[PDB]
Amino acid sequence: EKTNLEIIILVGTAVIAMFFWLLLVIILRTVKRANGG
Amino acid sequence: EKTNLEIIILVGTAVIAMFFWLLLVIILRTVKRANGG
Repeated sequence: EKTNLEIIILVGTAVIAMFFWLLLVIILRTVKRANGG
Repeated sequence: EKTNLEIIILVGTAVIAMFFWLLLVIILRTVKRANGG
């Protein structure tokens, strides 16, 4: 159903968003570490 | 309403997801460029 899908999607979108956030931090971390020396 | 929200959220989540994707690529691009020399 439409609703059932709306909820399901949100769950999948929420998890994916959390990952990108964490992954993005780690990436910027290693990159910022090299900039220093 | 619930539905109205479900749709709205999706739109916002879709856009944010597209950004992270592109931004992630650019980041890995500059990082991969340095790895080479």
